[PDB]
Amino acid sequence: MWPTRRLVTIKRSGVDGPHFPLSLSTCLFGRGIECDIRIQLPVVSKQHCKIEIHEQEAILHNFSSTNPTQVNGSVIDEPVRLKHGDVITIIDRSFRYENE
Repeated sequence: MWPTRRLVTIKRSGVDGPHFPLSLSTCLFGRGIECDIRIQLPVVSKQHCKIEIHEQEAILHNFSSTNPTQVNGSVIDEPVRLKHGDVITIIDRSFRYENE
């Protein structure tokens, strides 16, 4: 009853940071408080990226053009499908998508 799809935000290069439980089927990234994944960095956009949770999959929805979100060290031109254990990286922060 606990699929527990957690989004772990790596604090810095080398260690695990605070976790982010998913209460909403839609995850949004950015400075704006409206973002499920609040980020405190002027460079990051209000609606920088978005993870849309599906029956069994998490889907990224990048809006930023100049500074696009990144996955596994790969630039994201448009929304893409994510695999369990995939790593998402923005301008200076990283997020982990784990589906237990």
